[PDB]
Amino acid sequence: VASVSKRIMHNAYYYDKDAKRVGTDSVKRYNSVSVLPNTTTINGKTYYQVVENGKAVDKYINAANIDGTKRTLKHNAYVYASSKKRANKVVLKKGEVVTTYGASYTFKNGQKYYKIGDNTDKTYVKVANFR
Repeated sequence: VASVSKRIMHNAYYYDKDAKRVGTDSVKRYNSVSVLPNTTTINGKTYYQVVENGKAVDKYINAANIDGTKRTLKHNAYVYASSKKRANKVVLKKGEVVTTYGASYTFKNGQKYYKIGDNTDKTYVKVANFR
């Protein structure tokens, strides 16, 4: 079957066609998985169907961990590499659209951050700056 390599942008569990998790393992960022090119919808959410050993299997990865999610900033936001370290001097402005990858991360400061940027760089934005 036709397969395409997709980079995992956020630690992703495997799910079956019933939105229930498959196994205890998880594919870690930023590794690559082979999936079907066209996407599918489970419970309204977008998924990729995993291809293993040349055949499609009952394993699905949430597309938010591959394609991400286009979000709009409601505040001006800095780009962070950790809780206290700034990643650069980029200042994202209110109204700009940014793609975030996967569920938010809780840093050690207690606040929650979104991984941004289609790359492997430690670039995070506070969730409180979105919606």
